[PDB]
Amino acid sequence: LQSLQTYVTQQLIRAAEIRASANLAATKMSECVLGQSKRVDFCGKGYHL
Amino acid sequence: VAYSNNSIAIPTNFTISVTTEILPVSMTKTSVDCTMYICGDSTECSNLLLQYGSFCTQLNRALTGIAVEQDKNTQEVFAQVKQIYKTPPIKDFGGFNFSQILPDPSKPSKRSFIEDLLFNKVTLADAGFIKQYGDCLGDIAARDLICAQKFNGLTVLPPLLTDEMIAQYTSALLAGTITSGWTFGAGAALQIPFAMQMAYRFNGIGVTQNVLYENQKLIANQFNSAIGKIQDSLSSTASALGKLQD
Amino acid sequence: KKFLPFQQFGRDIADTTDAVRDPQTLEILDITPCSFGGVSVITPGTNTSNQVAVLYQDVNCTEVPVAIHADQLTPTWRVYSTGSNVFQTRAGCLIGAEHVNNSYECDIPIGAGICASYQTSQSIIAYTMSLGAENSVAYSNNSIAIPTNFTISVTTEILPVSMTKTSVDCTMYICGDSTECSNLLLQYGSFCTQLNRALTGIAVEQDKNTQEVFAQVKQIYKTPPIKDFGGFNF
Amino acid sequence: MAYRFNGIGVTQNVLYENQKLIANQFNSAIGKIQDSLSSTASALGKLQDVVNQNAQALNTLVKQLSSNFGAISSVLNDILSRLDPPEAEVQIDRLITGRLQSLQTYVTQQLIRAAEIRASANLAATKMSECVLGQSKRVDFCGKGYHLMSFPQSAPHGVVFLHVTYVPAQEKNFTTAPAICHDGKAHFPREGVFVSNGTHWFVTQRNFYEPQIITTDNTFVSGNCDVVIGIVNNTVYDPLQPELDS
Amino acid sequence: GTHWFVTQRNFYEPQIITTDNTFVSGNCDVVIGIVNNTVYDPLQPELDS
Ligand SMILES: *[C@@H]1O[C@H](CO)[C@@H](O)[C@H](O)[C@H]1NC(C)=O
Ligand SMILES: *[C@@H]1O[C@H](CO)[C@@H](O)[C@H](O)[C@H]1NC(C)=O
Ligand SMILES: *[C@@H]1O[C@H](CO)[C@@H](O)[C@H](O)[C@H]1NC(C)=O
Ligand SMILES: *[C@@H]1O[C@H](CO)[C@@H](O)[C@H](O)[C@H]1NC(C)=O
Ligand SMILES: *[C@@H]1O[C@H](CO)[C@@H](O)[C@H](O)[C@H]1NC(C)=O
Ligand SMILES: *[C@@H]1O[C@H](CO)[C@@H](O)[C@H](O)[C@H]1NC(C)=O
Repeated sequence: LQSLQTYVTQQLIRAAEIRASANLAATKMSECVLGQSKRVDFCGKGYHL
Repeated sequence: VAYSNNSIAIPTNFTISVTTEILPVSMTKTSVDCTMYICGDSTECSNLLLQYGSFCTQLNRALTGIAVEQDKNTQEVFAQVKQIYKTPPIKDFGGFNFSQILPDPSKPSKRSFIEDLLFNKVTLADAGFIKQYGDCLGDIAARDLICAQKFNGLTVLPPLLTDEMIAQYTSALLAGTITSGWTFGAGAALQIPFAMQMAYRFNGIGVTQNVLYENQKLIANQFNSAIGKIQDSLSSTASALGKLQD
Repeated sequence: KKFLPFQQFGRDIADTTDAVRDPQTLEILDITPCSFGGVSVITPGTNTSNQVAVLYQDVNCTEVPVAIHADQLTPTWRVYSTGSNVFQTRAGCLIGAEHVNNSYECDIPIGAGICASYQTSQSIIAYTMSLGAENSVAYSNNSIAIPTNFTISVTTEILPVSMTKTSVDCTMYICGDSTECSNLLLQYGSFCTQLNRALTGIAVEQDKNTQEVFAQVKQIYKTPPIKDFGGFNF
Repeated sequence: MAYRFNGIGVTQNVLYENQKLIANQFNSAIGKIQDSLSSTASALGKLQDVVNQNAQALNTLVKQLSSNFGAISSVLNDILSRLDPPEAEVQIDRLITGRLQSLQTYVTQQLIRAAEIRASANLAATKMSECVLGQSKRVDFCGKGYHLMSFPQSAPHGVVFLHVTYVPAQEKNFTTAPAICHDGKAHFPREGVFVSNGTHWFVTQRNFYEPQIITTDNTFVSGNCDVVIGIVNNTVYDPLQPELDS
Repeated sequence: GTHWFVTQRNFYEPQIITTDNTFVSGNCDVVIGIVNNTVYDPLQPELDS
């Protein structure tokens, strides 16, 4: 039970990190793919097209 | 920097550059049978575990919530547009060549060449439980292979979205970006020549469109060279996909 | 497996026996457990209906009565282990679901593109999901499309801000009003201090979350008495 | 509203010529939102997870006291009234370890849930500081479509945003050219798109149809007209030429 | 070093300084580092009657 609890807690932390990464990826999709972003160094490096 | 109160530097040319960014989306959806993992159908062990309470139900609920959250992340990162746009049969986008990124109709899988390289790069060669669980699906020639609970109840759930529909969504996004620009994201798709889209995206960064209309051939050649360089770098032995491998 | 001579049994990484040798004929065997507990059920709401369909996870439809030993169970378990509406997919075996060739929006997700919904003679149907409406763009190198009208639309977005501020007394929850038990609790250290401090930090963070969201401005602006907004009605 | 229309590339004369239509469309959209919210829709489920998960975790915390964790009884007073401290302490510490481990598990899950709320609250504060306090050029951040304004509303354990967006409709096909060659010189549009109905050439803005006569005020000249791919020969009207009679 | 020109900030596109691409605001003495130069007027190269 201690081993399973450790595994579940580590999986929860990793899932939170994956959630943050997926939210960042969805934001990058919605900005750079569906339009042009004026934010510097958000979509690649330099002036984004 | 040669700084002064009356000196400025103005570029005389430019270089179109294509870079690669890799971001993780989802993880492996794993479900654990707590009672099976604790013991192998021992009724005395089950009776002793029932004295502890609702630990196994809580862990199963947490794992189910994790899997549902992974599916929600994939759906919210890929199903941005509900209109599945198709690529035009004739491709004359001002000399720009998108053959490396467009889907290939010559294969049952709708993945592109670059997508095929990405799929071939990431592998489960030296993995442990995941590769052993996936090998049971390649061992279907032998009957009576109950590999679902063979590893003490540790199961791997298949994703809600498979690779084919994800590739279809990416192809639809590429078609909407090429044919409609940024208009299809806000609302209904508006067809537009690719030169107009390049001109207005040049205008969005403070560059007049006559630069594009005078150097379109050079811009297309530089873009094709950058696409070829990206393809050659991805096809090389460099481990550029280490983020998903982690 | 080439069993060199007196090496008799085997085990995996988790020390469970996977190979064994018969002590009489000296033949070699392989071992695969057979319990199964991973069942899934797709059902609508009880306030709506009472029909129920069950998914058998990662097992073939031809091996259901052997893995679960259905013939030794109730006939209601038998009729849900063998029936007319039996379907096999990548996710596993579905019994009771009505497979159709149509495609709709996903209602109850199963896996590998399989979704179920309640359809009218009401029954639970199973179908492959539809990504969306099929669309094509009439692309050309000299043709453009310009909109002639527009529609103002209002969309609703909901985001959580705060969370219920809970506070737990560690000494009370472990054992109430017992001095002997409280004496034994001090032998475990400052575990109660850590839990009280962690929950206090959560409650402060919840108040910070409400403060940092709703107090972007520091002046309370009163609404004007007249509503002359050019036809806009707020 | 005229300035916010100017923020998405629409000229302010379009809003003033259709102010009554915009106000009627906005009031109908508010009533449609009000009628949809007043119905039996379950769109408030995002706030419902916070309430239900807290209620489930609190009930699981209470129900964990019923477990004996291998002791004689789950009641502390039963052990204290039946046993003596020379032999009661071997039964108490099993209940101590079981209940403390449940308290460790609950607080750990609360900390993970608090971090999830922290990410959502930071996103809500970012949306409030951008959509409400100004106009955002970012795509699909303040709702789907071209964002104009937003209205925040209070909610139990959350906030509700009412994004007012701009969605074009009633598309029409047109024939376009990148530039116009008039006297051997290429004329490019200053802001809009060169369009034609097949008989006459007009210039209109990108996000709305409003044809205008091609003049020197709305066009600029850059280089010869031999290097532009797809150029169309057409005349350019001079607003100064009829006034030269003196 | 010989003649003055006006160009955009991201590309070298020298042009003749006219009244269309410029505007007038204030006198010469307030601006620090002003340079005396002529400005072409496209209204009257020869446009007289
Ligand atoms: C399930 O049964 C089908 C047909 O009998 C067979 O082709 C397939 O390999 C079986 N799957 C497994 C995992 O045994
Ligand atoms: C045990 O006896 C059986 C029956 O005669 C025989 O077939 C088998 O070979 C014997 N095994 C050994 C190890 O002698
Ligand atoms: C429950 O069912 C009743 C009718 O039996 C219906 O009026 C009601 O709206 C239903 N509730 C929900 C939440 O669907
Ligand atoms: C569904 O498609 C299969 C072939 O994929 C066909 O055999 C079957 O008759 C179809 N059923 C219906 C109801 O169209
Ligand atoms: C557009 O493509 C067609 C081929 O379908 C070609 O004949 C025509 O010249 C092209 N026009 C321009 C302006 O590139
Ligand atoms: C610019 O710097 C030079 C070098 O120090 C100096 O001589 C000149 O006066 C400066 N210009 C102004 C306007 O101060």
